[PDB]
Amino acid sequence: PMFIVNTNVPRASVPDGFLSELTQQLAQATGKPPQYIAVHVVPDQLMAFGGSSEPCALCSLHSIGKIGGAQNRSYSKLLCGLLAERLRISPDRVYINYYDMNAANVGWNNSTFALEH
Amino acid sequence: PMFIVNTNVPRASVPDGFLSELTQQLAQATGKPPQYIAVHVVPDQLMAFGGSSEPCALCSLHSIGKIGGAQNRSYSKLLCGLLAERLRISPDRVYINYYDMNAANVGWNNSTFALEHH
Amino acid sequence: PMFIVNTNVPRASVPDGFLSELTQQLAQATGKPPQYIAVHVVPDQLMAFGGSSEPCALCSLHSIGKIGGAQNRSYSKLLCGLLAERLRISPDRVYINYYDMNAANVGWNNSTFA
Ligand SMILES: *[C@@H](c1ccccn1)c1ccc2cccnc2c1O
Ligand SMILES: *[C@@H](c1ccccn1)c1ccc2cccnc2c1O
Ligand SMILES: *[C@@H](c1ccccn1)c1ccc2cccnc2c1O
Repeated sequence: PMFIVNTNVPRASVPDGFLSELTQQLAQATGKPPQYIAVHVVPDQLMAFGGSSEPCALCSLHSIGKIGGAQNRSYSKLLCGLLAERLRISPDRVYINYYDMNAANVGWNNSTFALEH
Repeated sequence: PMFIVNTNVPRASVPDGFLSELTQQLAQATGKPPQYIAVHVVPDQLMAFGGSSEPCALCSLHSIGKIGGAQNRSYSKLLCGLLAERLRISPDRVYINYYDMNAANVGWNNSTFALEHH
Repeated sequence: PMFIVNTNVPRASVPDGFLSELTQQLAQATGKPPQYIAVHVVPDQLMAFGGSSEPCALCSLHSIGKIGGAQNRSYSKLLCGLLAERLRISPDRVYINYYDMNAANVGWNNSTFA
């Protein structure tokens, strides 16, 4: 699993511990070992939501499996909660694109996760 | 709808009201209220297009529906037009990836846009 | 084809020639003319991989076709090879998302490739 957050919130406002909290919470949420989890935070972005330059975020979560209706609503509650508490971004100014990646379409360590054929 | 532009054009070359213009134009183009539209511009990027570092852009438009052959051609004419006029990027050095997102796969406001089933 | 690499490796550590080597190797690997190839490198990123902030990379390759099981394994060997040699990133700290794009969903020059 990998989570990316792009935000107009200033770098200075990103608290110590943020990447590690994302990593651990996502491991728990996805039921996957933390060794697998990648996180990427991009502050100071030139972006608008609803035409307003108030704090907002555009995010993505890629996962091989564990993507779907109820699971995604749970990820959204978790991730919006963290963005609100840690970056002071209103949940209704966040978009998260979820991608259910096929194992054959994810590269890692000189190969992919399709090892069967 | 959300539109992202990554470009090697300098931050100083990005017009002041550029984000607002994109928001309004995309609202009109998508038929959606501006309150839904998100825009994101990333200048000063290290990029090459065709092996050259002349001004270029790599973009994406995500939308739940309203994505398809004819519509995408219309989006491309609109968005390339804006990038050329405002950022002075030639249309043949722009790529735009279009994504038709399922409502269940777009998160917003503590949930997603799949509110119908459990 | 277009390739994006986001990494926490410092800008100064990106060698002269890197974008051009990526362009050339991707042209060769995808079979597409180098005039098509777009490459984008984003250094100095705030990232963690497995909870650690040692060098890592999150990448994507979008292509109209030329995406598939064996082809993607070959792209991964090629691209991880380059990231290891040029940016000193361990291949096991790299993820690459592959996208097989429909030509109608790729805009260019005021239109699409459909
Ligand atoms: C998460 C992930 C999904 C897509 C792109 C990057 N990361 C992830 C990472 C590693 C494995 C290994 C085996 C099975 N599943 C995953 C996975 O979902
Ligand atoms: C645009 C959009 C699509 C995908 C990801 C982010 N933004 C968008 C936003 C909100 C709604 C709500 C209801 C129906 N459609 C959309 C929509 O296309
Ligand atoms: C590579 C590509 C794929 C998706 C998005 C951006 N670039 C690429 C570029 C142009 C053409 C034209 C005709 C056929 N195929 C491609 C292509 O794979």
